[PDB]
Amino acid sequence: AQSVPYGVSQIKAPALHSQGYTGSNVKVAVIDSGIDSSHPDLKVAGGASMVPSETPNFQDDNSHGTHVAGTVAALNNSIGVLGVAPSSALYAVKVLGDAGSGQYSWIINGIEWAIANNMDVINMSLGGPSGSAALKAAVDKAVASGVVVVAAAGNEGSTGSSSTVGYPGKYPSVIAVGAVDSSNQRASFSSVGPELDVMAPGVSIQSTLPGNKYGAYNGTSMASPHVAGAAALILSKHPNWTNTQVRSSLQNTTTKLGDSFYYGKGLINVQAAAQ
Repeated sequence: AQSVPYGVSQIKAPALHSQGYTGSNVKVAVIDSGIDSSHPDLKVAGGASMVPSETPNFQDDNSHGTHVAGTVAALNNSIGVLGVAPSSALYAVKVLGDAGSGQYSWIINGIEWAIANNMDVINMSLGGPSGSAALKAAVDKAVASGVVVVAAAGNEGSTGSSSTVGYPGKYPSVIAVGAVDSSNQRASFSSVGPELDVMAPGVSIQSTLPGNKYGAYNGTSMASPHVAGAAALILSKHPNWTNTQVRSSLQNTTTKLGDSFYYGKGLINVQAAAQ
């Protein structure tokens, strides 16, 4: 094998993978239904569950997250696919029960673990319809102490004027992405709103699942793991650049697609706004 998912390939990731930049030094928060330890092409630094039902959380039943985290950084060797930062330290958080949802108390909690546990990169695959001040305190504080968070959203599409963006979404802090294919065109089931801040792939991306193999997800939660990939990896050449900085880094330097409402600002480009 050796195959790589074009997933990134589109953002100029495979690139930096050469110089030596393999997202090393950074820990990434992949808060989701879980990630597999089992998997031959996975390496987990740790984790801790926050909701009492599936309470290792190194067994994932669902694949939302084992898969997400997949695009995050999947072992590089003769095993298949790869991401942005294949050799970052995966932190696996489960705030959901999997094959269902869970409560902001589970969303808010593991995402203060990964921030008050010195996690550099945070990947939040989920979107909520409304959010509180409680969700606004940890997103504001996880962003005020070094962390840079990215969250999903897209699965509600258009509404004319009213925007369809999840929480963490409509707030300033945080950078919510969306899904693109390769045509460099939007996606039907992809969220729009004054908030969209940048855009990545997210459609029929191969990766790894429970059991021992991969499979195909299409959605907007698989896009978020693109950012927070380059994210780890933009902290590669400057283990010492802030949140703020790298914020403008990806955002500062993308490719034009459409209006600041389904398009954001463009696509991910590693070796451009990440230098």
